[PDB]
Amino acid sequence: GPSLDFALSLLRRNVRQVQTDQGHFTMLGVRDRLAVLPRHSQPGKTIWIEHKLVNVLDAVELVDEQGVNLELTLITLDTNEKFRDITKFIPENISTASDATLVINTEHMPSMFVPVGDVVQYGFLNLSGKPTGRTMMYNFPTKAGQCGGVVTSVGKIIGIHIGGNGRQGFCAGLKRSYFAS
Ligand SMILES: C=CC(=O)N(C)Cc1nc(C(F)(F)F)cs1
Repeated sequence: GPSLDFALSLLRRNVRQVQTDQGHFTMLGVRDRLAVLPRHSQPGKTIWIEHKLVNVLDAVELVDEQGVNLELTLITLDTNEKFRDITKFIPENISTASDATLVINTEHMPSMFVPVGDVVQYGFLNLSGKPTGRTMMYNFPTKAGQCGGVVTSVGKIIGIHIGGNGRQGFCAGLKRSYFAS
């Protein structure tokens, strides 16, 4: 319905398949040449995007005001093309949701929509040994959720999927200010 309408349009214009030395990832293009990945993707000076070799001009691993990992990396891409600006769909404060859909798009798992349901505040999480902040939690029963993914609800882009415990999945929450200016 309306939730999936928004998720499909987001896929089309803003969710891309990428590959780093660490594997296959879902990338969210945010605006202009700015995109976001889960930190574990560890982008290098070049990245493969939809089968094309692209230079990474800048990469920033985001931390909070204590320097605690947020498990998000912002990259600026060496390209002329511009992503549709979706920042107005990213809430000012990290937001929970009902009836959320996780959008995964990699070469090996293309255009995959997973109903996850309720997305609940969780906060501090030790993610494979790395203390992490600002997480949310949802049902996601896989041990292979290591490719990122965009958490969406009706008209809102709320998180980047970062990992899980085989029963629940966890996202880094998105706030508009991470992408400002
Ligand atoms: C790293 C991509 C990812 O997230 N993987 C492989 C876990 C998932 N598996 C499914 C399936 F095929 F069981 F439905 C949906 S997401």
